[PDB]
Amino acid sequence: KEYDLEKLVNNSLDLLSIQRLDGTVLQVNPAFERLLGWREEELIGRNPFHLLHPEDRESTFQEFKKLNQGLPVFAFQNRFLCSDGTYKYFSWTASPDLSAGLIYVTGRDI
Amino acid sequence: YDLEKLVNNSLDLLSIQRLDGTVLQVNPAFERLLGWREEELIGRNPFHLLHPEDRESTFQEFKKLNQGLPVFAFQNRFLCSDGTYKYFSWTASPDLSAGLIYVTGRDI
Repeated sequence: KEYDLEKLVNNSLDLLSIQRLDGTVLQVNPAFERLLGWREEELIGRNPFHLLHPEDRESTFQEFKKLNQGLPVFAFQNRFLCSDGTYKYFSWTASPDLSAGLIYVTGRDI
Repeated sequence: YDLEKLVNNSLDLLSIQRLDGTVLQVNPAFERLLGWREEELIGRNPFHLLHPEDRESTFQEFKKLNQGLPVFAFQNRFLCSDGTYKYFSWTASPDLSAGLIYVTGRDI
């Protein structure tokens, strides 16, 4: 089963990610490399808020508080730094799992 | 599993089909975007919901999948439960050995 689901997630053009409640990235699909230019290994195991545009920090952290309170987030927009040194806009939809301590993230470039 | 929770909580359409088109698995996003319940899609070919003008192009893509070639950001219209056609962008990866196609979709 886990093989099939892996092929499903990895063949999405949209960003699919699993984070911890504190922000630590556990999983990313190849779409991140395609859209942001960063390799998987450079993102996994670390918090991504350092690629977050300074102006978008306050709003993004407020959304992360909501996730930590067990509220979903729909079509939230912020900017992430890409490997070419430019900021690109993304629309995020995030679903929290408090028992597992995870957040399930879907992202679209805009 | 964790990946299952990712698939089932995703805004994107995620589906597994057979090479002949028969739908084996569908995530809740299909119900959300197309209005159809899982039970009424599983086990069935979805080309019925395919807009007539998009049939020829979609079947050409399915031939490519059957030749083992992936398909990226292919756009067609599917009929929804409210009786309207909605636009989708599909990305499909074939697995000839398993006899499956991994389909990922986004509403346009």
